[PDB]
Amino acid sequence: MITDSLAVVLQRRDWENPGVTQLNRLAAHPPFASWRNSEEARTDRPSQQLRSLNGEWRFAWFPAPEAVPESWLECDLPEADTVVVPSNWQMHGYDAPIYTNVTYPITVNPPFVPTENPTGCYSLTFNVDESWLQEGQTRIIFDGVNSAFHLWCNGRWVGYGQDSRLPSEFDLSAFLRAGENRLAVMVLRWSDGSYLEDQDMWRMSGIFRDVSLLHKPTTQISDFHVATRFNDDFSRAVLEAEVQMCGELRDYLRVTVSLWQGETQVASGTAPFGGEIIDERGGYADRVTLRLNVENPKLWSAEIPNLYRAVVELHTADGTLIEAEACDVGFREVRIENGLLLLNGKPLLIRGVNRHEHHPLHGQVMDEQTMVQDILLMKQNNFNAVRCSHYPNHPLWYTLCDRYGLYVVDEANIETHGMVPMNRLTDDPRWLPAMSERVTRMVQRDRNHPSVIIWSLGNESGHGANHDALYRWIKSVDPSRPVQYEGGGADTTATDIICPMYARVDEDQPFPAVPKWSIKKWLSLPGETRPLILCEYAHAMGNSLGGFAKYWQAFRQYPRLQGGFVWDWVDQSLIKYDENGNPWSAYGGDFGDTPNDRQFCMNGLVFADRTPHPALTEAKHQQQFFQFRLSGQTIEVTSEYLFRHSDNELLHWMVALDGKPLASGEVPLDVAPQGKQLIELPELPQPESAGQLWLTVRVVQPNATAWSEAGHISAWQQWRLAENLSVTAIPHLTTSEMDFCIELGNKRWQFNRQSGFLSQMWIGDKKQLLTPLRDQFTRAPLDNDIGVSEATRIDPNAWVERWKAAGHYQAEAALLQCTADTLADAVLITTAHAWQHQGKTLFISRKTYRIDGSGQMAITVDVEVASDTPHPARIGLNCQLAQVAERVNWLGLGPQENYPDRLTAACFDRWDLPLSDMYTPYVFPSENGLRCGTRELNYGPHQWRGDFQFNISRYSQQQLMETSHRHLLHAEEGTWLNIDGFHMGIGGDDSWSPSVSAEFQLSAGRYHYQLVWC
Amino acid sequence: MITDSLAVVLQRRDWENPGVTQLNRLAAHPPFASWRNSEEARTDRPSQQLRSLNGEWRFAWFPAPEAVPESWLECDLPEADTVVVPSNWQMHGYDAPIYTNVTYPITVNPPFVPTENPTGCYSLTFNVDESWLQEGQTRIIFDGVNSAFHLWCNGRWVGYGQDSRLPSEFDLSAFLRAGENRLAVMVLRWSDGSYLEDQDMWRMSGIFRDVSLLHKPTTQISDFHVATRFNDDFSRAVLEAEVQMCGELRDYLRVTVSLWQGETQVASGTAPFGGEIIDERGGYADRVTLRLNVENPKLWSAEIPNLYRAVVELHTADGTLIEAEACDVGFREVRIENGLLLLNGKPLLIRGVNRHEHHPLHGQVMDEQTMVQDILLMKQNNFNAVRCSHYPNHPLWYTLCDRYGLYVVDEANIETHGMVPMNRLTDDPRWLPAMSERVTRMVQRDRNHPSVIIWSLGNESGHGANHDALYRWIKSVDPSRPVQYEGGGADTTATDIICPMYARVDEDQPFPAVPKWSIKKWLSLPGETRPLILCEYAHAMGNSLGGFAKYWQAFRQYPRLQGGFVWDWVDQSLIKYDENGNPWSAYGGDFGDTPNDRQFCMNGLVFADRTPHPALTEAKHQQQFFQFRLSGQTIEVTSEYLFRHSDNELLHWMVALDGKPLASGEVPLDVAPQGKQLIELPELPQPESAGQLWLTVRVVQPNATAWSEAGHISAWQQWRLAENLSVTAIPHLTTSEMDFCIELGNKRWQFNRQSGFLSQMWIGDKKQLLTPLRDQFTRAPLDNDIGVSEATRIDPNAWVERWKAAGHYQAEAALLQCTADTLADAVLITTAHAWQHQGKTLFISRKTYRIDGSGQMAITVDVEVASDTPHPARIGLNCQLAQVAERVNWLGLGPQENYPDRLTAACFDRWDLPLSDMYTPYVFPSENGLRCGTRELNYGPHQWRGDFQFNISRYSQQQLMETSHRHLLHAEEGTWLNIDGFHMGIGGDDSWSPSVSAEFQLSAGRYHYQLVWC
Ligand SMILES: [Mg+2]
Ligand SMILES: [Mg+2]
Ligand SMILES: [Mg+2]
Ligand SMILES: [Mg+2]
Ligand code: NA
Ligand code: NA
Repeated sequence: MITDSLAVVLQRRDWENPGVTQLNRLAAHPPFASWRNSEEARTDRPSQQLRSLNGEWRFAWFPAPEAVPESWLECDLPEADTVVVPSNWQMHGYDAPIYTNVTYPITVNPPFVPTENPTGCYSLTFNVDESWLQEGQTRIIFDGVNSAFHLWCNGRWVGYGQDSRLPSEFDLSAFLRAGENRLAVMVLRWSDGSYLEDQDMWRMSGIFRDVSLLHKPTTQISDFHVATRFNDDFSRAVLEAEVQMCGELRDYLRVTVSLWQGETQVASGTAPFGGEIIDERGGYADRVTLRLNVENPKLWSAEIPNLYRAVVELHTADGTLIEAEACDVGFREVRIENGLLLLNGKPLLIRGVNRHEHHPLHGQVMDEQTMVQDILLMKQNNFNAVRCSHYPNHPLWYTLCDRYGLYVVDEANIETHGMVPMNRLTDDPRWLPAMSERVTRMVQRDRNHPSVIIWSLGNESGHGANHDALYRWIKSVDPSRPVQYEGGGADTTATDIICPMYARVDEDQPFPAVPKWSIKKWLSLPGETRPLILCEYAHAMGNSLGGFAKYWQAFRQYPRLQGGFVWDWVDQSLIKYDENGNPWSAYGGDFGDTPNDRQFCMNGLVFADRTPHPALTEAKHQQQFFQFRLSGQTIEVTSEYLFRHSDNELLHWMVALDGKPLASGEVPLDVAPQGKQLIELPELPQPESAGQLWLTVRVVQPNATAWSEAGHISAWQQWRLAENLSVTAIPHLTTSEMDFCIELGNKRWQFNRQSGFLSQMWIGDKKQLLTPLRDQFTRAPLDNDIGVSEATRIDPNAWVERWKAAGHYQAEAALLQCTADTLADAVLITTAHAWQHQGKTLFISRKTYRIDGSGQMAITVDVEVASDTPHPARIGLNCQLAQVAERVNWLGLGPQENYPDRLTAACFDRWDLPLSDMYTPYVFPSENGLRCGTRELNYGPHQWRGDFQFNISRYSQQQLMETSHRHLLHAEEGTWLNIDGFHMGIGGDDSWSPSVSAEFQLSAGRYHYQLVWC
Repeated sequence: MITDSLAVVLQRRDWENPGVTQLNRLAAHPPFASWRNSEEARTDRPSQQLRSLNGEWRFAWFPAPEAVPESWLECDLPEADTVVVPSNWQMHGYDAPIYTNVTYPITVNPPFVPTENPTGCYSLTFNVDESWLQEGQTRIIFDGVNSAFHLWCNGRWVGYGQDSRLPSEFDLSAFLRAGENRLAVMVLRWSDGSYLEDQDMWRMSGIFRDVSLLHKPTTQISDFHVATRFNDDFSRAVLEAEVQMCGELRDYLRVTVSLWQGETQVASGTAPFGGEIIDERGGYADRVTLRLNVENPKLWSAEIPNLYRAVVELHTADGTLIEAEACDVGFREVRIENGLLLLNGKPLLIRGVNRHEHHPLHGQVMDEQTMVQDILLMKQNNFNAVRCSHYPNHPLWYTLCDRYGLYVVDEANIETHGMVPMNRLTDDPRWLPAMSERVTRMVQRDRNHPSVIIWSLGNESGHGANHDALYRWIKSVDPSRPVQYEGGGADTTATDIICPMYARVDEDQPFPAVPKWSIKKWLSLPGETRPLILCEYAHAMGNSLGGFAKYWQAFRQYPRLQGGFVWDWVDQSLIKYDENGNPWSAYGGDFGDTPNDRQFCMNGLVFADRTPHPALTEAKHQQQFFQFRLSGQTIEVTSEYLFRHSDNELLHWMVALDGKPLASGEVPLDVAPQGKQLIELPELPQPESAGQLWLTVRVVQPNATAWSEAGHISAWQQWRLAENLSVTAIPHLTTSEMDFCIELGNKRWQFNRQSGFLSQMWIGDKKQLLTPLRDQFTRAPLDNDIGVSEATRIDPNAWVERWKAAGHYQAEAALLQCTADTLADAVLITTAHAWQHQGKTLFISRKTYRIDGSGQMAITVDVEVASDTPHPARIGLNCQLAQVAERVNWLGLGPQENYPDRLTAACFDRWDLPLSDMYTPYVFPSENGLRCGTRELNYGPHQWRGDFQFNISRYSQQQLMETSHRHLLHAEEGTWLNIDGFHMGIGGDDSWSPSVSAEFQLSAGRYHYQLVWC
């Protein structure tokens, strides 16, 4: 009783000792259920011997582990509340979540953690049936506790446990009691294991994964591994099943492994225990290996997730079953051959994304509904791979990826980004035991899953000798999967794959000790033979993914460039509530948390509620499995599928002139994997009306799959066909000292002769303008334009910082000229302005306005940009229209928001969306909603014609600049229109340095665009 | 006080937990002294800041850790005794030492150890001066504690500590007190670390290495590494010195590294702290690297141990010294290039031996006198390398090897030989932390020593993924040394060198999973490129080392065969005392210890008191650095030295006829390393007297070295020169029914006509025989003949077992014929015997005795051996002479004991030694003292002539067989003579299977020898 007390238990402080990562934990193993019936094991029916302890527990919060009363070990505290397990207590409000990227949330003084260490005290009272107590072993499983904990059962201390993302299991046979039992779990927010958990995410704590009780027989299956070997043509396979036992060996004991394809058994093997000779002392008496021969196995892949059911049965020689274990088995082979990663003999092209385990309401607790949602959304957008971002995932995730077909990179829970230098602990042999635990237990838990094709040693922990040791350990224990690791320059001896973070396609980034080469240059470096897959690329923070097409062009052109994982899937935003009780998305620093990294937690392709960003469609288009070439009248369709024939594919093609359909067709796609199919279009229309003929093809899946509905579009492409160039009652000008007035029927135009801008336009007696039409050279800065710069530190190389230093946001227009001339059939208004900042002219705009007798006002704009000023974000016009209309109609690229470096997915057509659809609700507001390549734009009574880019919304660029949260934005009086002749790219290679390519930068000195308003 | 008590401290049972190998231990580092004066640091003068705690401590022994009273933490027990530290308490008699080879001394149930765990309680009361307490850090160092311990200082628990062969250091600053202080050390014999310490040696426990107090400044040198890079010709070298600091960094802090050659400084470097960029977070602020350029460095080797003194000084910018550290630096390079291990660019030939840390009186406590004795004896016998057998050694050993010139293989303390299978724990990731500690701390402690050229991962622990991980870790941390490991077949991915245990030269041993190829066949295996050095070969148990010349012939013939380490240096025998108080050598089971492996602990080339075995001279001759070829009149001398010229070498040559010197000479040896020198002998004598001319050369060192005296013979060789064949009063026979009597003057011969043997010989009236002269076909079995077989289990393939099964020791002679004929000038006695066992004739011996008128009795022996009986151990005669003489004089190979497969070191000559010198006192008695190639033997009045092998002593073969200890042997009435025509080899490849080569086996069916007695 004295040694079970908190005074004795907490005196050693195992959470400040990296030599102690666990006390009384059982060995790691593949997931178990201890079925007592082979048919239930085979059918994956719920097991009576696995009992979930999830539900309502009792919880008390304490500032430090020394504030917890000794009475809590005996009975529940009066001040304790009832909470739901699994959960995070920051999501219940007991303290604040912390978002930090690189800097540790605590003082960096390893292995010591703050004395004020927030402590959660969990209690559960539960009942155990006496049959569990009479015979067998009863263990508790904690699937995840953040970050360290101590365990009591009926007042007796059981074990400690540290690692937060792997299951923790303790034997409870000697502690449980017939009838009512109590569990006491003391959870510490900080431990020595927090130094290895510096991943860029919200810092939360508690029992955030499922807690369960498992009953096993005394003689039990303790471990089993499945391996699949193949011949050269994959027509024959061998399933090797190694089974280990615990308890007393008996001669009558047998293990049978049966393989099942649906309800049909395909192979079976029975043997007594006792393996082959290992060394001079013999072999494993408590192990057995079964070799099941499979002829014409069905191969697992992301395209066809062919799964077998393997049932391992421990039974007596007479036949009585003791315990059954089951796992899903995929027949696939992963290997790197001649510098290429092959799956089933074919080179892989990774269409991957990094995924964190995040929920906007439950924090870091994962449920099956959200996992299935994520997987379906990924596969509907042509992703075939997922990287478990910097920790092992919820166990159900790997099973779901097996069943649905996603390749998985499983990562050890090891990140030390905030260490100086980054390898300070990973080059220290005193932390080798902790890292080795974090790697070995992950491999032991997840080595049977077919979706797992690559092991990862962790993320951003430098390069140390511990990494080399653990890489070699993984290669020895599991040779069937390659190992990757990015720290230390992404090409060290601890990686089988060059996996740079945000390396660019064509630009080298020569950092002093860890250079970031361009991916094409990296491949050809002297002595380099390995394949390159970017572990992180195309940073998706806010309005991002510019230059994605460049990455995918390089991916398809260079063999050893085998793809990458986009960073990342979902924004790690949380839900807060305002004074009115309404929910809003929150990022770093919105909870009062100690030094934070603000909005850098939201880098996802979908919002926290899994609503897609506009960049998701760009990723889908660039990652599509069908490539199209147009030669004259023939469409060539190339299949990028490696294994499957296009047996649920149908190509639809349309020809339109200006969004007016002229021809349409449909052919069934019959193309072999990596094959070609030539498609002859019928005699195509030859219209005589002016316009540009457009050919659009689409791949539509007529039927439903497990992850998609009927009619799912999986690929598309558009081309320009033959163009036909266009070959085809006087406005009255009134002059006053203050204005230029032009009248034509019910239409009036006002030009202020002091500002040199069109102040007002009348239709009848109704004003059309709330703000004058003026040149705009700036945008509300994007996250890529800001890039790590802040008001306190400031990065002078960021685009927003250079624009502010040059005075683009503070530039003042000076009227250089303003003259009106009445032509024979039109009124000509010629204006000139100079935008100057502190005696330096940045831009000159010379404009012409021509109002003809047909009511059309053609505007010609010529803009000069000083070569020594930083390149402007846009050359266009902006105004606030007085009218709010429900629908926005335009002819151009759409229907989603698209930008000059992110418009490949956009198709030219006629689009009609509501005004709300024209605004992208980025949680951090910025410039958004732009539509490029637009020839015609209609909003209410106004039509704009030409070749321009535009965005339309109820928010101004100034409001988007000055507002930090999207729930603090208010619709303004009218509609803000931003029509642009030229727009700068958005970047996306990274979000801490400028990443817009030079060809997407407005670097020409002179620009010209025309525009018609009618 | 409650948490410091034994009830709370011992409740966790950290000695049954392999997850806990230490509590509150400081980091491992190179040896420190914390000099406060640079000159004292340079001159290696004793440091005032390092205080030895060796002396008289207080000791109490307990059956289990739970028997220790709580009062012991406060004051010394009345029952406690005063003992000397360092020591082993088994050597003080508190419990018995255990000798076991493979089987664990405890029940194999990891990680659990017996409840009855013997416990030693050590106490020291000491004083600390207040200057130590005012400022700085005070730490205690335990150089070695077996096997685990807990530490208290003034009643407060400090730390646990497990690993037994590496230093354990604990900070005592917060525990010490001004004035008197008490230390309490509770030492446990068994822990979870005992499973990794299953080395074949005596099992002892206690504080067997030195205990010391170190005072360091608060700002201190925490770690430093020295590295030497070279150019292609080794004319230029760079000394890289990396220094780490602990405490608060200050800008005025400096580190200076100066290199000293004697009293002359050769290089120096000063720098502030702050290393180069390591990664994206920068570099080590608390580290600095100095690069000292050395032109024409003097290179360290075993032949010339050229040493530099490096002084590392932490000091302020103004100049004030804070702390100085010093280490001896050798400039050498070790690398494997094209399958050869090179030192300083030259291929190495390892003349190595395995050495255990053993003392016959102090157990496993090492002192400088015995270390120096061992090193001098090794270098005097042409050893140039030593393998630290299965654990890191006493720190002074590496320094002594640096100063004297021995190559060192440093081995981690990891052996699991008794596990089934052997890799049960080394393939378990739950033991990876313990093994990683045992490897990393050894490397960290010993990485600066120039004598250490090869790292070893341990011994006989199978092959697991932990070995691969730790091999990769060593390769990453210290690339300057290759790593070897023998477990798992000696050629796995965890070794840079193929290092088989007892692989043979020409015979393969194909074991099921771990085949032991012949070393020549191993090199050529498909895909094999690595060098081969036998980590253990030529087992030296008892009368052993037969076939050593075969190993060394292969070593010099095959390039990639680069030598090996003999097993082993010294017998691990202990000293017990009889009833009369006299000391005797004891082996396993002589202390009553639980199942033991008897005399298998004594496999040394020298006795426990470091007295050489006869096999040491054979090793010396086979390992000599000068090879000799004789062509006509010219001696060709080849130097096997790689670096040194023969500048202390002088060749002496002698020509003798029958031990009578005819010519002698002397030439100064002037031969370059790996060079040749032709030596023209003067016109050699051409004697006309019959006999065989013999040329003997010797290499004598005229001067003294650090390890040898003046006149040291280092190499020798003998050849046969021209031979001149020999070209050049009646005994009365009396016949009776019982005897044949021959008389010639005062000489009489008696032949029993019932046994058919010469019963008695008279000179005057004095009997010359105590036992009749009879054929002998057996020997007292050697350790190689016994080979693991015992009366309980019995190995049927052992030579002694086959001889006993065939009945060689129980064979009975049957008289086939006995007839005497008187020739014209002589008496002819013809006898025939058949030795039969259960109706099966094994040997037939037909003899002729011819006594001429000159008193000579020539004996002709013809022996037939049945082809289906096992080959006999010898074909000779044995008798017990009635006379004991002081001197044994013979002309033949000598003067040491030599056998047909161990006679290359023996030289033909005339030898005169006392009768005691003719007996080898092997601790386990056996056949010994044999001298081969003997043409003349004189013992008192008797002369024996012919070509024979003989051994002469006061012990009979039956007595040697029936006696198990050499102190239980008693001299018999007369002298036992064993003259043999033919003798079987002794073997030595291993001592658990038959190892005598077929050409050394008496496999011919018929044998003949002649003999003259006069
Ligand atoms: Mg810990
Ligand atoms: Mg990071
Ligand atoms: Mg332990
Ligand atoms: Mg052994
Ligand atoms: Na590629
Ligand atoms: Na050689």
